[PDB]
Amino acid sequence: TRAYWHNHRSQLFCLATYAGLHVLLFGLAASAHRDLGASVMVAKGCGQCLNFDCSFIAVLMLRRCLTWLRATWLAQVLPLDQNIQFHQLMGYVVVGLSLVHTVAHTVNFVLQAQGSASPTGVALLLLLLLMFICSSSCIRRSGHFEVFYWTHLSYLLVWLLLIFHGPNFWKWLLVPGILFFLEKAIGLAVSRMAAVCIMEVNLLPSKVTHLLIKRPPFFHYRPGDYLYLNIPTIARYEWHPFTISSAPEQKDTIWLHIRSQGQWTNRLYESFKACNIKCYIDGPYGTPTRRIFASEHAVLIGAGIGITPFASILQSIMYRHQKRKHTCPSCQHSWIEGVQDNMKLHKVDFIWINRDQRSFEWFVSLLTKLEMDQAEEAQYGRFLELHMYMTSATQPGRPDWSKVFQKVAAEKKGKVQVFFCGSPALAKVLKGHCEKFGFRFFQENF
Amino acid sequence: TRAYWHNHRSQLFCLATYAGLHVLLFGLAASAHRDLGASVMVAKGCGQCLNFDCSFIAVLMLRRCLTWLRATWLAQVLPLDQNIQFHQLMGYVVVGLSLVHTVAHTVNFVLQAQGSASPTGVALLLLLLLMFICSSSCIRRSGHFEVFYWTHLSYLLVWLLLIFHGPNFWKWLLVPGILFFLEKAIGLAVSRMAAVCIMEVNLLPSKVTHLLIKRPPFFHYRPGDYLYLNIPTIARYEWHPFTISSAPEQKDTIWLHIRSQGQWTNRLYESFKACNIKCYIDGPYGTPTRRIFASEHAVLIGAGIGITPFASILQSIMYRHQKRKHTCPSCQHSWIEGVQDNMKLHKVDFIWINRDQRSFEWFVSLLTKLEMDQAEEAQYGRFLELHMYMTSATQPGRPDWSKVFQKVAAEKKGKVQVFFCGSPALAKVLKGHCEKFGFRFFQENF
Ligand SMILES: Cc1cc2nc3c(=O)[nH]c(=O)nc-3n(C[C@H](O)[C@H](O)[C@H](O)COP(=O)(O)OP(=O)(O)OC[C@H]3O[C@@H](n4cnc5c(N)ncnc54)[C@H](O)[C@@H]3O)c2cc1C
Ligand SMILES: Cc1cc2nc3c(=O)[nH]c(=O)nc-3n(C[C@H](O)[C@H](O)[C@H](O)COP(=O)(O)OP(=O)(O)OC[C@H]3O[C@@H](n4cnc5c(N)ncnc54)[C@H](O)[C@@H]3O)c2cc1C
Ligand SMILES: NC(=O)C1=CN([C@@H]2O[C@H](COP(=O)(O)OP(=O)(O)OC[C@H]3O[C@@H](n4cnc5c(N)ncnc54)[C@H](OP(=O)(O)O)[C@@H]3O)[C@@H](O)[C@H]2O)C=CC1
Ligand SMILES: NC(=O)C1=CN([C@@H]2O[C@H](COP(=O)(O)OP(=O)(O)OC[C@H]3O[C@@H](n4cnc5c(N)ncnc54)[C@H](OP(=O)(O)O)[C@@H]3O)[C@@H](O)[C@H]2O)C=CC1
Ligand code: HEB
Ligand code: HEB
Ligand code: HEB
Ligand code: HEB
Ligand SMILES: CCCCCCCCCCCC
Ligand SMILES: CCCCCCCCCCCC
Ligand SMILES: CCCCCCCCCC
Ligand SMILES: CCCCCCCCCC
Ligand SMILES: [Zn+2]
Repeated sequence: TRAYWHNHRSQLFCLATYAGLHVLLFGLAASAHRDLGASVMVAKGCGQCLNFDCSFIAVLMLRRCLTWLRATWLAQVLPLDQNIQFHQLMGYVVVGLSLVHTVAHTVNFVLQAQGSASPTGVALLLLLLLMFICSSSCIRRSGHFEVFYWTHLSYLLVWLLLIFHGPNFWKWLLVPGILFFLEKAIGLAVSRMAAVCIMEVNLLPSKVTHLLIKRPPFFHYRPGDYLYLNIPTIARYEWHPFTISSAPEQKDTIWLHIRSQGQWTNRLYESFKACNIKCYIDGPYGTPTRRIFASEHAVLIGAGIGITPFASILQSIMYRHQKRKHTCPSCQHSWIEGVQDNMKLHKVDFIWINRDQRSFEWFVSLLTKLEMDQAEEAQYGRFLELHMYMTSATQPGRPDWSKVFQKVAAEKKGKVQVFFCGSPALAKVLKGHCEKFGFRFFQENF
Repeated sequence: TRAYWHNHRSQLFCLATYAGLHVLLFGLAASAHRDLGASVMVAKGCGQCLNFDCSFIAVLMLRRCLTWLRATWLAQVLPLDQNIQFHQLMGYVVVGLSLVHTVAHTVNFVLQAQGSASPTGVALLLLLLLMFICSSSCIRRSGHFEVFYWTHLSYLLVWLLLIFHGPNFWKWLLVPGILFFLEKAIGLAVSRMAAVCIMEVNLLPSKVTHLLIKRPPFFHYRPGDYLYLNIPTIARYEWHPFTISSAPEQKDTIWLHIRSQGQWTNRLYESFKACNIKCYIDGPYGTPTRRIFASEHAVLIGAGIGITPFASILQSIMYRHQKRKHTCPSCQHSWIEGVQDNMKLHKVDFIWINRDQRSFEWFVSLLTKLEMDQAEEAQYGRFLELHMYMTSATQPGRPDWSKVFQKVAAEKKGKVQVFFCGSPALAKVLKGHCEKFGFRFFQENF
């Protein structure tokens, strides 16, 4: 009852700020035009609201500033993965407000009847109706990913008509417009792009495609970083982000596990289900993860489906762990040296809570790989523990965090340092169960 | 004749752009006021010039954007270490222009005689004369580092008076003013600062102080990064940058070799010459240096005095090299393993050209340390070669780059990859002598 409200404590606050700014502008422009009777008042209010929307709807779509903002506490508080579907909501309110604006001014013109404004307004109305119609989900559900882009590129014409349609619109558009164009000028053909080539595409079960793309000769990424994959064979101008699910110590390839959860990522699987093709990835982005390897007995916890970076992190952890098992050639002596300058872990736990393994079968097979690779060493010491709960049937059902944390605190391998990747409700439950045992809780953005 | 002009090909271009913008504004405001006779014309021209200067003189002093700009090709083209002494030049031209402005308007008032403008102008003139007098070099040459800061903080009053003195000045000040205040609001008490404490201060010969400051528990820097040291015992509000001269693999301390080349860095040596005191360093900044360790037979070259980061780079190189000499406990077998995931070098050359070893005696002793540490291994293989030329008397005299590069190309340890740290004249000579041998030349910013 309060956990559901706790997850959306930020989306609700952003929507409340939005509706509050709209009611503020509406009432403000309805007070300053009270003498005009009920038809220019509504129309001028909606005019101010349009001035705001048609201008900031573009500062939402800054996928160059979103990457930098998505690494910080600013991302910890307000959601930035919802920017596409907050932008769609700003588009829907632009359409509704412009409709009531047109209707208000039409009724006003009729009352006055009992060349910039009206003709440029008919032009704006036709353009916004075209963007509305040719920006629905049916345009991209069918394999028309280039009709959407072109017929939705008319926001330039919308802004152009809107400059010499609204007298004071340019003042609004100046800041978000210049920011949008400066970001479009920062990112060009080979700004950060790298024309990589798929070495192979496996089709894992339950509609998830595994892309082994060539690693560009100089590509350095921390474990847990993502990249904006682009495949002109699926969609020419779409750049979708995906977490790299391979440890950086893997020098030959870059893995990407792409789950069929949309209309592009689904088009990928549908096209390869019916390889060396073109791709243009865009850089590694992500939060620094040195807090995990410069730790002791890290307890990684992951809920839901945002645990693709935990695959990369666990693979890197086990790579660095196996990289400190030395064997002498002469006398075959096999010793283990100390924690050395990259990883300081003596133990690692990985607790994965989920509803099921619907799309995460590759994840379970990868964890099985790691557990079996290090399990033949488990007679003297265990380094990676894997708990995988399912909550819908591996120990079925939710954890009992009191018991789990008490067992973690039973054996002492150092200063336990919990890390979390999930919902803020479970984050509250975790910090509550965690401050009792003195574990240094964390929560990663990814 | 053309090398001297080649070094200053960017300072001369910046000064030419500056003088051109001034002559543009002067002539533009002298054309639009041609009817007013010779006294309001000059005064309004100088007014426009002041509007530009008094506004952008502050965008020069953005030591928060300068760190980000100093890592890129944008820093490769235009100089950013001259921002302090370009700012001083903007201050001198502000004073000269305001003097001729005052004189022009005084002669105009006299011609008209044969309450904002004039009184606020007397106030601006007195404030600018105070900043001019109490911002000379004599204020900080004596140990008055706090009189300078306070009596030079009156640029706030100068801007305040200038808003309601010039009608259109606020339009100019809006962008640099908001940028300056946003940068001052980004950096607060503990934004990136770390209240470190000096563990020790050695006084090396020839007026250079070696600060072994405690390494804050979580401080990660690449080899070759700098930090903005601050010592409230020398100067309370001054933040001078210094390159860290210790390899990151040194976990206990952070070294800083501070040469007495000014009035603060000199005050440091003079005060300690006549330890646990307060310091507040500000983060690691610098260009990525992975190109040196992910290389083969890197030929580092350093000219002049900007080779403090080469001390850190060489110490890190030799640390990582000695970190791959394994010895088995049982049979005492001592083997060397392969290039492993951090450093790929099989050889390193370090060619240091300078005029003399005036302040760089610590550097020569450090290179002697490294050469002697690895020289007892030189019977089977040499990893670090050290050439140190002096050009004023170690092989005295300039190198013969044809011979040096031919000797480098004689022995084949991989794909030679020259790196350079020096003047653009020597950079031209190097790229010329380097494209002949197919060495992949580089030039670092630091
Ligand atoms: C850092 C990061 C890493 C991700 N890694 C993966 C991964 O490895 N595998 C995976 O299957 N999914 C991953 N996603 C989520 C998502 O499935 C993909 O990022 C991709 O954007 C989906 O595109 P789509 O066309 O299939 O979605 P659509 O069908 O276009 O839309 C469906 C959903 O995807 C969202 N969406 C649409 N376009 C984008 C976009 N450009 N960026 C982000 N969200 C978008 C919509 O808001 C909606 O919620 C990741 C998301 C982020 C932020
Ligand atoms: C990245 C970097 C690393 C440096 N590392 C070292 C180092 O390890 N040892 C060393 O002796 N010097 C170093 N310097 C140069 C310089 O000596 C110091 O940075 C310091 O700023 C000098 O201050 P000062 O008060 O002695 O100079 P001043 O007496 O105030 O001025 C003399 C000269 O220093 C310049 N200067 C003044 N204040 C600054 C400032 N805040 N930042 C930069 N330049 C300034 C002036 O333009 C002038 O050319 C470095 C410079 C940079 C950019
Ligand atoms: N900034 C934001 O606003 C963010 C929002 N989210 C939220 O993520 C949610 C995703 O849905 P979902 O992933 O189901 O939410 P959860 O993250 O709560 O579900 C994740 C897993 O946690 C399990 N779980 C829930 N409560 C407990 C508990 N008390 N003890 C142990 N395990 C528990 C669930 O099992 P069961 O489902 O069986 O209870 C589920 O398998 C969205 O509602 C979204 O709002 C995600 C990231 C940040
Ligand atoms: N962005 C910019 O504008 C930058 C400017 N600089 C320039 O750095 C200069 C510093 O003075 P300085 O350091 O003396 O200039 P140099 O860097 O040219 O002097 C560095 C060393 O190189 C040696 N040297 C010069 N020419 C040759 C050559 N042809 N072959 C071999 N060795 C050579 C010099 O020896 P000798 O002195 O005995 O000839 C000197 O010891 C300043 O003039 C400044 O303009 C520095 C960085 C960037
Ligand atoms: C984009 C969306 C849109 C649309 C569709 C529209 C449509 C329209 N419209 Fe508009 N508008 C607008 C947006 C718009 N619009 C704006 C923004 C403005 C401004 C406001 C103010 O007031 O400010 C206007 C404004 C306006 C005005 C006022 C004038 C000026 O400029 O000042 C008028 C009259 C109008 C009309 C109109 C009409 C008739 C129409 C239909 C045809 N308009
Ligand atoms: C005028 C204004 C505007 C408007 C109204 C709109 C409206 C809209 N919209 Fe928009 N968009 C925009 C402007 C806009 N828009 C922009 C600017 C962008 C960006 C593009 C790029 O980035 O290039 C977008 C983008 C976008 C996107 C992205 C693409 C991808 O996928 O990646 C999407 C999905 C959208 C949707 C939408 C919708 C649904 C709507 C409703 C109709 N859009
Ligand atoms: C800061 C430096 C400075 C200074 C010192 C000055 C000083 C002066 N001044 Fe000055 N101004 C100025 C800066 C200045 N200034 C400016 C910036 C301006 C504006 C320009 C225009 O025209 O725009 C002026 C402006 C001005 C004017 C015009 C008016 C208006 O506002 O419009 C006048 C009359 C004056 C006067 C004067 C005088 C009498 C003096 C002495 C006492 N002037
Ligand atoms: C009004 C305007 C102005 C003016 C006129 C000036 C003028 C001047 N200036 Fe200044 N500055 C300034 C504004 C200014 N300024 C600023 C804003 C700054 C910054 C500060 C801080 O950062 O805090 C400076 C800063 C500054 C500095 C830095 C400090 C250190 O050391 O670190 C110096 C050195 C200077 C000098 C100068 C001179 C010499 C002059 C001539 C008088 N300058
Ligand atoms: C449908 C709910 C959408 C909620 C959007 C939250 C605010 C996103 C801000 C993104 C800023 C770039
Ligand atoms: C005395 C010569 C000064 C030359 C200044 C060059 C331009 C510096 C630009 C700094 C921009 C932040
Ligand atoms: C300006 C009017 C804003 C209305 C916002 C409504 C949001 C509904 C989210 C479901
Ligand atoms: C606006 C007048 C600018 C004059 C610049 C002079 C620069 C001299 C550098 C030595
Ligand atoms: Zn042995």
